[PDB]
Amino acid sequence: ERPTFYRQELNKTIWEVPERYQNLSPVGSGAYGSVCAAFDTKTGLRVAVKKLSRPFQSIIHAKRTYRELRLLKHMKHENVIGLLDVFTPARSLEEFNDVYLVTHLMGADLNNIVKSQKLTDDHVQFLIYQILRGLKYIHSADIIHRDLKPSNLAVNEDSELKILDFGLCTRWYRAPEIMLNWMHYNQTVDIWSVGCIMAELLTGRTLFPGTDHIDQLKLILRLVGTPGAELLKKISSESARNYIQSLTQMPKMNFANVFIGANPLAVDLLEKMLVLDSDKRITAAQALAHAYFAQYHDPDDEPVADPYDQSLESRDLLIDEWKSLTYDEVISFVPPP
Ligand SMILES: C[S@](=O)c1ccc(-c2nc(-c3ccc(F)cc3)c(-c3ccncc3)[nH]2)cc1
Ligand SMILES: CCCCCCCCO[C@@H]1O[C@H](CO)[C@@H](O)[C@H](O)[C@H]1O
Ligand SMILES: CCCCCCCCO[C@@H]1O[C@H](CO)[C@@H](O)[C@H](O)[C@H]1O
Repeated sequence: ERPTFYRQELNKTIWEVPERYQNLSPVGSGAYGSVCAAFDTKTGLRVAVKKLSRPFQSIIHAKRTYRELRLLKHMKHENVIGLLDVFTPARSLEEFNDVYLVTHLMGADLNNIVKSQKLTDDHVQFLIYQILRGLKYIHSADIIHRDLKPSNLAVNEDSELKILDFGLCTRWYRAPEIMLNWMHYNQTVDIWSVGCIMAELLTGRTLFPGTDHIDQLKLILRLVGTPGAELLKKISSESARNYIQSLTQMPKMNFANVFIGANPLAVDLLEKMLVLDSDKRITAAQALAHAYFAQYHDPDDEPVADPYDQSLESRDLLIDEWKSLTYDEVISFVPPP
């Protein structure tokens, strides 16, 4: 049984949606497509509905539409954006051209909730605990976020937090190896970001507000020191090793004299997150077991994902192949409990 759809002009196109979604009100448009807030009469929930723009305009658009859908369908965790619904007005493949995605309405990001204020230690424990819990899940699926920052973090007024992959509402939270276009990366690029987020929550200041790419690097090296010999050993590029070999060696500052007054557990966790050598950074699961999170840690409700086959989305296919693939993802969607 199909729901009854209704047609309505919004953000300069005809939106066509099930009647369960009421009171459509645009929150944003862009090249990606646009979004309305709505009330979902069926669940009683305030929801965001995204209408993809030009989803099947080209191979690249089609490919991306398929990845976005597939990723959304696989993310099922309290601290990660998930899918409430996916729908198309289309009744067959032959007429399939629009894709709408539904999730909880999110009216505020982490910036919007903290507003450059120091938070209490307890409040930072809660926020960070959740980021890390979502990241354990995400990383267990063999995914690296790669651009974790306060704008990619949805936080309601109960400080309940979800990781996003789009700015809801800088380069300051990026791992130094991402800033340096390092060919390889591990999941601890995201742990670096968490450390930057956590420092700023504690202190009320951006940790490394560089004015540009190199000023950013200088600020980082100042806190965490220049590469040691173990780290230099693992540099492939002759130009990167010759650059480093020519730096005046600086020592890693004492984080106790940077985070004056902070809980000593908080300083300890930060020392473990903000190691230059990414092989040396704490992992999410490890950070979740750290004493800093004693009050929130439950080793039995820190769930993992089935690894996520990213090969199916990096194929080189034809428009109408990606579109039928995407159409099957729509048809197969099972609403969550
Ligand atoms: C690339 S651009 O900066 C961009 C901006 C916003 C969004 C954007 N996408 C969504 C959104 C909506 C429904 C979904 F199912 C998935 C994502 C939202 C959203 C979700 C919940 N409440 C408010 C807004 N914002 C996507 C891309
Ligand atoms: C759905 C929210 C879960 C977070 C998973 C985010 C996965 C993001 O994955 C990232 O996407 C970028 C392009 O936007 C790529 O350039 C990066 O290489 C990639 O790591
Ligand atoms: C001058 C500033 C240099 C920044 C040093 C970045 C060190 C990051 O750490 C490196 O991460 C790589 C993945 O990117 C791994 O392959 C390396 O083994 C690891 O040491």
